[PDB]
Amino acid sequence: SWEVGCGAPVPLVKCDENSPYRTITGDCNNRRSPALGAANRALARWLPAEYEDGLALPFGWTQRKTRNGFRVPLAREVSNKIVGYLDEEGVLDQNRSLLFMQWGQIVDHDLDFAPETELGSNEHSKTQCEEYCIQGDNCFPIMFPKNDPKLKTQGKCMPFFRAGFVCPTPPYQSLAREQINAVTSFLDASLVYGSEPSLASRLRNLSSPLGLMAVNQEAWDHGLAYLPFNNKKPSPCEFINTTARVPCFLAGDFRASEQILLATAHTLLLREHNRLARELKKLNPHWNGEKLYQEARKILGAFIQIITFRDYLPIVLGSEMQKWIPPYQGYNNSVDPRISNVFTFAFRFGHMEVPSTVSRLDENYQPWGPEAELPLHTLFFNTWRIIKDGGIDPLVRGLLAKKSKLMNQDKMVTSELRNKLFQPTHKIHGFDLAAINLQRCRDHGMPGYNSWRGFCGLSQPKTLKGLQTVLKNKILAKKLMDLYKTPDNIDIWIGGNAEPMVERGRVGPLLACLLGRQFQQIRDGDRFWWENPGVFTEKQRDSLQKVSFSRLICDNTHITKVPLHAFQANNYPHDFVDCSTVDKLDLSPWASREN
Ligand code: HEM
Ligand SMILES: *[C@@H]1O[C@H](CO)[C@@H](O[C@@H]2O[C@H](CO)[C@@H](O)[C@H](O)[C@H]2NC(C)=O)[C@H](O)[C@H]1NC(C)=O
Ligand SMILES: *[C@@H]1O[C@H](CO)[C@@H](O)[C@H](O)[C@H]1NC(C)=O
Ligand SMILES: *[C@@H]1O[C@H](CO)[C@@H](O)[C@H](O)[C@H]1NC(C)=O
Ligand SMILES: *[C@@H]1O[C@H](CO)[C@@H](O)[C@H](O)[C@H]1NC(C)=O
Ligand SMILES: *[O-]N=O
Ligand SMILES: O=N[O-]
Ligand SMILES: [Ca+2]
Repeated sequence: SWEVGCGAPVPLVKCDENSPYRTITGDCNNRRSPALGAANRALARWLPAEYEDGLALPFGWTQRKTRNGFRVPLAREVSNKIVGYLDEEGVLDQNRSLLFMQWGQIVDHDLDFAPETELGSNEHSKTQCEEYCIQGDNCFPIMFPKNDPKLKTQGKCMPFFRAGFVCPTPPYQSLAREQINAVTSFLDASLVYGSEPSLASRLRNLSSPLGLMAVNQEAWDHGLAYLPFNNKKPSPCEFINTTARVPCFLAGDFRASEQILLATAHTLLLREHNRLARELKKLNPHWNGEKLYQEARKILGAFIQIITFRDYLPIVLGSEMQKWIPPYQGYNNSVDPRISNVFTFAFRFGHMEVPSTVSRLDENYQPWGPEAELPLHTLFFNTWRIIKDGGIDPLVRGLLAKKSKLMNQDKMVTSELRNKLFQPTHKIHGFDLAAINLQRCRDHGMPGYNSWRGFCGLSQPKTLKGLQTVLKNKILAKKLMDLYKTPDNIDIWIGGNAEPMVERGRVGPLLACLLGRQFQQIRDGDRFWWENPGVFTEKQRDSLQKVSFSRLICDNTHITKVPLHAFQANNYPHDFVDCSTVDKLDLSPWASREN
């Protein structure tokens, strides 16, 4: 018995049950519950929220309020003692390319975004948080521990603002606070096309009727398209180099320019849409723009689905894949396709896969110029290195030929993210993504590690020795007990990521369970899943079965040598074959028989 429809923010229910295409918002996918999976709704709760006061205050908020009898440790202290390391030697994943990391980020961005509240809308309250390190309302600063090096150079805290939540935004909502997912839960290329109508429209080229996405008019990549710039200010991408004055890209997702390899991946995706729109016009010149946009959008969405479920998930989940994501059996309208709050933390395992450097490689997969290799932190919000320093081709080559970082219980997150992160409006390369993650799962009222172990049918260690056995690591176990004092209090992000990885995968048991279930649900509860009877023709699906990340690159760059299995660790020229030996996507089956 509780409020059973607090859905005032955004009440669109404007459904056509005939339509053969997805809405932009995700609405109308589920017929019986048309808002399921739609953007701008609460994240699903797989377990009840756990706040210090039952309703909204994070654990950690009030000094003298314990969690199960013990103070929760500072996020930055956990970062410093557990998550950090010095030596990047030996940290690379000998069987995952850098594309493996990058595809994770892409998928993540398609599925979830819980942006900071906008209550620092015309308030020095946003600057006062930064300035004076003063907790209150949505300002929840990450305070430095006593012996932190950053205390000496950066003041008392790192700023942090609580995530947006449904119902009111300035006051509270009755029942526990529920954070918003601002993008569509469906794996639907929302990161290319947008999750809101206005953005979706702004991204389109409605000046010609070719059903194209807008492209950059100020720059081109050896005649290939770039994303439009976002001509609004202040621009983080301008801030990081005011000489170059190259703004951020405008994509279907706000976060597209956070790092140069994300921007790169967005760039491939846009080009594929345009290329598909132009093929379809040839095969159907009687098709108008809307029809061309929608049909291209639908192919791209399928492409992302296939890559993710056929190529990516099996080498994340490994032995657990088959357990959580059995072969498809059609749409089930009883499944909840909403992204869970916990999943938005579980999928941050990617953070331990980001290595300290990025390379540009030439057409011989050799170093491109004299600074071919660059530190990751110089590449946050960096578009000028694309526009003015070789286009995406050198970066796409590095994605193929360089390696992801390997999760390591002793080497968890690179200092390029731990210590050198840049965030818009904060001016310095001085933040800590690990700390942010821990603060965020308190912000989101996350149950602790054992609650999730319980949920997944796994043991719940209560002692040091129990923790040691589960983590198979005495020293890590001991550091966690010293900080958290009971495994019940371990933040899920760090707890999940601390578990040794499953056979053939890159996450442990708990994360495999949380991730696997989520991915099962977004497949099974999606009316427009690519393999659902009805969505594509049988001839179309035989065509779509052939897609590969290799063909995506071949079709949309000037690269001509590629691996067959782009997520594996590949070395040139041994594991690189010519683009010609690579299957294409035959759009023959999209010819209509109208005459
Ligand atoms: C250099 C690479 C990357 C950077 C710079 C980066 C940065 C960030 C930042 C700043 C946030 C917001 C944190 C917060 O305020 O709570 C975030 C969230 C997130 N990241 Fe990463 N990240 C990277 C790679 C990845 C990868 C590889 C994955 C997954 C495979 C991933 C998954 C996520 C997810 C799920 C979130 C939560 C999104 C949401 O629901 O709000 N990221 N990341
Ligand atoms: C800001 O961007 C400018 C211009 O893109 C950078 O300058 C160029 O740097 C290259 C090497 O990458 C030199 O070969 C050129 O001579 C420079 N050209 C110009 C326009 O001066 C500059 O290094 C960047 N600064 C920072 C701090 O990132
Ligand atoms: C490398 O990775 C793939 C996918 O996990 C696997 O099939 C292959 O056998 C692996 N090679 C070795 C020897 O680890
Ligand atoms: C839209 O398409 C027309 C015709 O191809 C092209 O000339 C124009 O530059 C495009 N506009 C944008 C901003 O993408
Ligand atoms: C659909 O999902 C529900 C709940 O997840 C499950 O109980 C039911 O068996 C499924 N229905 C079909 C047709 O498989
Ligand atoms: O211009 N915004 O990322
Ligand atoms: O991924 N950027 O917040
Ligand atoms: Ca989506």
